[PDB]
This record gives sequence, C-alpha cells and structure tokens, in this order.
Amino acid sequence: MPGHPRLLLLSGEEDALKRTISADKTWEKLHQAIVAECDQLVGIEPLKRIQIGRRLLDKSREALRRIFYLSYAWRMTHQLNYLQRAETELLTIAAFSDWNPTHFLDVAEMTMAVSIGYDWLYNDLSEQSRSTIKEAILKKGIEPSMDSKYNSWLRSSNNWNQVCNAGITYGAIAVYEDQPEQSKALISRAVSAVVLPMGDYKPDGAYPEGYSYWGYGTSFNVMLISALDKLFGNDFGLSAQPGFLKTAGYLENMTAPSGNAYNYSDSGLSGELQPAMFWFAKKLNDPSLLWVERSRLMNSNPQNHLRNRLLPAALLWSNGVKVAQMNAPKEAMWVGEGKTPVALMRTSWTDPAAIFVGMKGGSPGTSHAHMDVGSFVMEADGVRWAMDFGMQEYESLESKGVDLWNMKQNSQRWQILRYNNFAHNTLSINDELQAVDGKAPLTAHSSSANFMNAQVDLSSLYKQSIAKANRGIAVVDKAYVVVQDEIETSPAEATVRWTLLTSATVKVTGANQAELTKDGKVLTIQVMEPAQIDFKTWPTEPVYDFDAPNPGTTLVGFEVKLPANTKSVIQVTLTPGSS
Ligand SMILES: [Ca+2]
Ligand SMILES: [Ca+2]
Ligand SMILES: [Ca+2]
Ligand SMILES: [Mn+2]
Repeated sequence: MPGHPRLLLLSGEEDALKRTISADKTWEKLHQAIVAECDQLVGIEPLKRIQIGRRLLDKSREALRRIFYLSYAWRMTHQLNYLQRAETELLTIAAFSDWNPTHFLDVAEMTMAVSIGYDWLYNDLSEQSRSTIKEAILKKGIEPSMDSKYNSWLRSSNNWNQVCNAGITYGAIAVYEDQPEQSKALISRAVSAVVLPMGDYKPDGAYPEGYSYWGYGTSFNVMLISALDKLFGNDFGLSAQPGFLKTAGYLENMTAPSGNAYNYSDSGLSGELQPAMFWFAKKLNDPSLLWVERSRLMNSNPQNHLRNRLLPAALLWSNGVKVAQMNAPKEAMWVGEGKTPVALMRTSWTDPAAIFVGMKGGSPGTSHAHMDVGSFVMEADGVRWAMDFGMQEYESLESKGVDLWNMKQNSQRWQILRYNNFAHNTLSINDELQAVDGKAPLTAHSSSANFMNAQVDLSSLYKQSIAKANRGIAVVDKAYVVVQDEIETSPAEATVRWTLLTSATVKVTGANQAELTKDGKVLTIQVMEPAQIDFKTWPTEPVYDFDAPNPGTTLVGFEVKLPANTKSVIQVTLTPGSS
C-alpha cells in the first residue's frame, strides 16, 4: 500500500500533473485561479461550528473546499503559507465538539475534508498536529458511522449512501496505518453498500431524479472509485455496475444548445462545472464527453468555478485533455431507459441555432418527479419555445405546511401548479391528474438524420380514462418537430387536452395555427390532426397562495372530444421561422 499521500494523487504524481497543466492554456488558467484563491484564503478566518437549523452542512462543504484547495496548492507550489493555513483549518475543525452526526452528510463531507488534508499534508506536519487530526477523524468521523442511530444510509439507495460511504472511506484510508484491520473492514463495508444507489443507473445511465440531482451522489461515488483505483489498483468491480459509466453521456446530452438543461423533475436550468465528468472521460478515454464542460472552462468567469468544493479533482483527472482543440461529439442523439427514460435529440452540436428536443417517459411516483410523463422541451434558432417550469423552492413550501414530499395520488404535492400535468407539455384526459402508478416505457427510437424520433407508451398514465395512448416526437428533415399522439378510447368517450407551455408571445393566427414570437425569432404551431380544433390559452398565474408566480409564461393548446371505441390521432408541428 502507498504511504501518504495515498488518496487520489500519489507521492510524486504532482510533477507529471504540472507538465500537462503547463501545456494547456485552459487548464493553466484554472490552476492559477485556484492558487490565487488560496492566497485569499490565507487571510480568511477559520470556520466556526455554527449550524443553520439542523445542518452543519454549509460549514463541512466550505471546509472541503478550503482544505482541498489549499492542500492542492501546497503540493503544487510548496508555498509555506498554504501548508500553515490548511493546518490551522484542520486543527480548528478537529476541535469542534462534533461534526453533527444527526445530519450525517455533515460528518461525511467534514471527514472527507479533514482526511484529504491529513493525507496530503501528512509528511509535512508535526507529530502533534498529526495526532490531533487523526483522533478527530477517528472519533468524530469514523466512529459515529458505526453507530446504528447514525448509519441508516448504509441501507439507502439515494445520494446519502454514495456521499456517506465516500466520506467515511476517505477517513478509513487516511488513518489506515493506525487501524489496518478496521479500515479494511470499513472499505469493504462501503464497496458492498454503494452497489445499492448504483443500481439506479441501470441500464443506460439515465438519472432517475434528473439534472440537478445528478451531481451530488455521482461525484462522491466517483471520488470513492477513483481513490480505490489509485490505492489498490482496482475498484472491486464498482465502475462496471450496469449503466454507471454511461451516465457521463447522459449528463452531457442533458444540456440544450442554449446551455440550459432539460429541467424535468425537481431541477434547475443552469448547471456548473462538474469535475466528475473529467473522471468519466479519463476512465473511458473519451474526451468527447467533455464538450459542455469545455464551454464552461473556456467561457465562464473562473470565480464561478471557485465555489466548487471538488474543483482540484478536475485538474487531477485532466488526463492531458487539450480543451480548446477538442472535437465535438459525433452522436447528436442520446436515449436511455431505466426508471426515468429520456431521449435527447439535436440537429447539431456545433450550430447554436440547432433544433433540440428533450422528451421523457417514466412515472410521476419516482423520487423528485412531476406529472410530466410524455412531456418535452424544444429549442430552435437560439430560443426555448416549449419549456418546463422546473422546481419550486422547497423552503417556503415546507414552511407553509405543504405536503411536498408525499408522492401518492391524492397528495398535496400535485396541487402545486408547477408539478402537475396541466402545466407540462403532455396530455391531460378528462380533467384528471396523471396516474402516479403509471410508468411509460420508451418503446422505440431512431437517430435517422431526417427523422430522429422516440416513442413512449403513455397508456398506464391514463389507465382509467382511455384504452391506449402512445406518443412519438420527432425532428423531421432537420427542419421541424412533430408531436404525435395515438389514442384508443375505451367504450366511454374521453376529452383530451393538449398543452404547450411557453415564455414566447402567443398569437392565434388561424383556427389551427399559432405564432410564437421571442427574442426577434418566430415559431409556428400547426395542428394537423384533428382538422377541427378551438385553440385556447390557459393562465399560468397561481391557483393557491403557495404557488410561485410565473410571469411571462403562457399555456397554449386545445381540447378534443374523442368518441368511444375509436382510434384517433393528434398531430402538432412546431416549425421555426428559419424553416
Ligand atoms: Ca504517531
Ligand atoms: Ca436512487
Ligand atoms: Ca404569475
Ligand atoms: Mn416539471
């Protein structure tokens, strides 16, 4: 086993790292931003153990950012200021009464922070500082993780399992020589337990909870795998778990030409630089996975990156990648199954005016899901024409007493305007909510250049009102988008509402035609089937006083009555003015 440092970057490996960083202007400017941020940190006071409510998490995360940055800077520059400032942070945190195990993410992230510093600075620390820091890792990090009242995340399939197993494993590695049998058992515990959350990447790497939740668990899962690879030369089969390595392709393709994500489920629009993407691109020897991160590294203010507590890992995993001279990905379509299937289609990775469609199957009962099954977003000519409201801020909803996290059919969650199907780009039948027990599979797809498409079976989402419902969405002739619903009624008639949510200005120019205008661009909505419709708009204003305002948005669409015992088609085309 390597001695210290044994986490992520071994004893002499900074020298080769320096060479690749000096050979790339983009990596060099990131490295220098970190070094200059460390110069500022030298003059900033150590953290205090002050919670916000039940959580110390803001402090544990800042501790990770400070100690990772300073420890990286010390190993790369050997500036004494960085060593001493990091040591002061480590001794301060070691003196905390506890690292708040009743919200164990706080302990996990604090343990990772103190462990990286302990390990990366070990050879340059006094025996007294080593002993102080080691005892805090053991007594405030590792020991609470062995307590049944604190470690239920070992049984969970969510981000807590990945994050807590990663953090405690970093502790077990950092203090290995003080308790070898015990640390080996802790490493084994994490390797076995982390398979639970990794199951949800199967089979294709789509992330069931969507764009904003991808970062946390996945990144800590990668910190764990990478540390095992560097320490043991292997990861005990973790990276081979079905679908896990495919999740980098998922995240890359989730960014539309605008730079904004397909923000289904509880998600925001904007992302950030994701250091874990550079690990995936290194493990897979596939720099084409980094096309979106390239834009962030090249264009963004580096101050945006300097809030990222894992930022030095992006440089550790840089793998000699030459950012500016990267080639765009060859594949312009990405499809994945699993609990939340998605299809992500674009006409070009290089043309900023490209048509993009993101569409999803899945279930409203999935963690963080909305009643959005079969919905889509659409961009063209630099404008998002068909949108998704995204999440609503949790704190106000919870403080108001809204039953936000109940996923059952009758839950108050679905009385939140932004979360039910009347505000998403999909069907509502008989004025009903979607069935939360519904699960729409992706049944077929093609990346054919003139007919890129995907199809989902929506029947179980409308089980009580119709016999069958299938939806296809396609990009046709690289020129327009078609949304096609095929509905088979039961022996009862059904009323179907077709909905599109937009921030563009809406003008109904004909009985079957509407013009959307935004940012000096135009898109035309044409209802091809049925031939006879009454175009409508619906307000996006709050319905309940806990609904957030939605200024500048409009719902447009129509309703069709479908007779009993019939097979019917609804077909709508979306044609950019460029087309
Ligand atoms: Ca000693
Ligand atoms: Ca999960
Ligand atoms: Ca409003
Ligand atoms: Mn939504």
